Amino acid sequence: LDGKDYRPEEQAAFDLLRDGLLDGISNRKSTPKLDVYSDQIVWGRSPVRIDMAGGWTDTPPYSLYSGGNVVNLAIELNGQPPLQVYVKPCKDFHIVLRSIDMGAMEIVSTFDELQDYKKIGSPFSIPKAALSLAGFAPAFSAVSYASLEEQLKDFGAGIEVTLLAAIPAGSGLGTSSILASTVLGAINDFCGLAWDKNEICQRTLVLEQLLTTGGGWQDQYGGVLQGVKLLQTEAGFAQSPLVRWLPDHLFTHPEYKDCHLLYYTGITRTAKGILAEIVSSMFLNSSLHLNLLSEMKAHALDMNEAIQRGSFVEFGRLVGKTWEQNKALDSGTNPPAVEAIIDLIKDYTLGYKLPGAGGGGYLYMVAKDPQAAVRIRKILTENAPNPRARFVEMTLSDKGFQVSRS
Amino acid sequence: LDGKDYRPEEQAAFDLLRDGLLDGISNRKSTPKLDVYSDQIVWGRSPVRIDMAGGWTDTPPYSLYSGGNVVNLAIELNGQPPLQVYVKPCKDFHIVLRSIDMGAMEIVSTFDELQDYKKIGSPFSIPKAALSLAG
Amino acid sequence: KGILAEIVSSMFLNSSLHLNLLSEMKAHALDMNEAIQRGSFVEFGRLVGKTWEQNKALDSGTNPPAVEAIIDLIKDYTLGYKLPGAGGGGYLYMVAKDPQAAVRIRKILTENAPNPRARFVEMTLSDKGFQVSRS
Amino acid sequence: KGILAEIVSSMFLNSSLHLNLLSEMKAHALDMNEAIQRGSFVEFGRLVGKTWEQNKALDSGTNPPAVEAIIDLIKDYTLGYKLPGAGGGGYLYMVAKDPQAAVRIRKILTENAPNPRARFVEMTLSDKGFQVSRS
Repeated sequence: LDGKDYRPEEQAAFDLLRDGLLDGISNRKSTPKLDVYSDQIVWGRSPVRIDMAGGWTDTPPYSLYSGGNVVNLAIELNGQPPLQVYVKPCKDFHIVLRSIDMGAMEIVSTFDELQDYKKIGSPFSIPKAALSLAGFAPAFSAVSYASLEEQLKDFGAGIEVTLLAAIPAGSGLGTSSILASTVLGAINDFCGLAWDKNEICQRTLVLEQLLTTGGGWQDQYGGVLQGVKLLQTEAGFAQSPLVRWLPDHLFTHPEYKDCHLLYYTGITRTAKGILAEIVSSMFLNSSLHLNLLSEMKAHALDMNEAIQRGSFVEFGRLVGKTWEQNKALDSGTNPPAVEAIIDLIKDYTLGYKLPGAGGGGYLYMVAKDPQAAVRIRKILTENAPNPRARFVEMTLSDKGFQVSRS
Repeated sequence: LDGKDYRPEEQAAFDLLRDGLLDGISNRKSTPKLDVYSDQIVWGRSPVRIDMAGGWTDTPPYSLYSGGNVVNLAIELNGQPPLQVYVKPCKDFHIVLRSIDMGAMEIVSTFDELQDYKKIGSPFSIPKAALSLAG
Repeated sequence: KGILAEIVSSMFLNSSLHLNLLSEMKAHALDMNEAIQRGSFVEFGRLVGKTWEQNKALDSGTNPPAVEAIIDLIKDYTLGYKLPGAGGGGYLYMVAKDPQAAVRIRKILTENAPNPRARFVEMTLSDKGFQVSRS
Repeated sequence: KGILAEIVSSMFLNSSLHLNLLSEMKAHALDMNEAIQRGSFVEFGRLVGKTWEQNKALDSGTNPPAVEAIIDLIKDYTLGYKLPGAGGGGYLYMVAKDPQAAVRIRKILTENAPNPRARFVEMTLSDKGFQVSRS
């Protein structure tokens, strides 16, 4: 702020931010995973959150510490859930990361460090951290990933792991985070180490630190679990329960006073390079941010009580409120083409939001009832770039985990 | 059967068997496929038959000609259907066949013939023929 | 399968009582569809076991006696079965009365369990089966 | 029920430790909803058996020992239960681990079967519940 070494000031803050989140978890372990066994294929899969309310009450700096609460949902695009991961043993001691919609391959055994790469943002980056199980142990070495695999699996793979996302990371749906978590669930099945959903997400957040994205963290509990989150509570250092539930049930038995909400991209994301800055600029330093943050939390409890009674009409109010509560608030980045899609309609009947990020991606919005379908006719009518302008639903459908079949 | 050139006899029968089935279809065409478009991913999927009855009444030689009948079913293992195929555009003018449970890759643009390979029975062999649109 | 499709294509209308048995496989298929077209589930099961007989004892007698040990027990509880498709490996299915069926699952649960595992797998009729191109 | 609603309305805030126990019934209800609001199904079962205790041993101690013979066996396999609503007749429900539950169905299937029959009846959550005026 004075003048001098902002980049080093950012570096000092960044390293301290990491060190702040470097605390701290069991173990980091040493475990020789075994399970698979050979012939199998382990396939995981996961639905995708949105956050109705309870917005950036996530994302350290929270309140600071403590906590937040988000209550979000965890839902599904038409089929498949998507975000689905395949992982297999092989013959050839080089851990291949293999992607689709981008992926040629990532031939890996070096580690080099491990894995941990914000180095080249081939989202193969995310499976790197998926090898951060610990990902160390006795008494192996760099060549002796030979030992790692070929006593672990033992199953002489150099494991080849093959994800799939359906949607780009310009979703504002936390898809990166969810994806990583799902991989970790597949590992937990895969060759061993026997974990929990929650501690899956714990260790996920732990590596999400070194993933160095701002930890949009609501999602990784959200989209894995089912239609609630709720209660981010402790947030130091950073402690993370947060659980309990809610009926949906007015997202199903369906309303049918519409019987819901659904999608418009016509807009790509910017993507996000200023947003998580304004988050982590700052902590309990500044400003009325901290203020507005606090009643986001309040409005989240508002939310859950509301639909915990079933006030669907007021559910819609609180949705539009959250929209207001971020659009006009932090962060005022929603780019006026979005507002043209808001413009028409705003009308017919009620409110909306951008989930998650904002500044691209896609909304959803609730109406009365079949005037809703006439809104589908409205976006059907105009405002249709080739980022298409759909009904996409959403489709609450959820548990979301894995198979290891057969 | 007499003695002599069973392998050539099998070869003659094999080529005649092919030539018998070489007949014959529209077109083989020329079509410039376009659709995709770019950003998309096309994912296919399929359930798996069994045949309750109506066994090898399939499989030329049938009766010979004609016909058979099988009536079988078309069913599904628990989920996914399985047998599911993803296919995508890219940047890099080499048709990659990519498999899973075996597949490293098959980098292809040669054709060489086309595709058509009973050459190495990497079941990438099957997508070769999948490029036989005509091809 | 390296002998099976040989015995198929050895031969055409050359030989033998194959051609004979082939013909009533077709007949038995029409038998099948009429049967379950009326809903004679019990007789559906008969015709399944018949098809098994109609290929096991018939072309092709390749079903390897470990399969027959899995047949051996049970054969019993209640009714028949087949290997779909190829035979000589892979996996069967079989129909019973009703929950004695689940006790058969307990039977294969009990023994006869190599690491090619010995499951309920279902099957699960569920079907259309095509593609998405989403979105 | 001719004594039960008496003990209810004998009395109001007159007497006794009734009023006491009543109050933590309310407390235990908030216990309940928070419990399954988190999904602690195992603890859901605990609180069910607690409510049973909280009325059986408590107001009202009317549950007639034949009921307790149906409790007797089982109590076991695995977890608790209650009589809904009144008590002193009618019918329970009870939760177990998992298919040991079905073996409990085998247990009540085995014995303890007067002609007020001894069933699985389910229950079956299914609900909105109103009217038609059709058409």
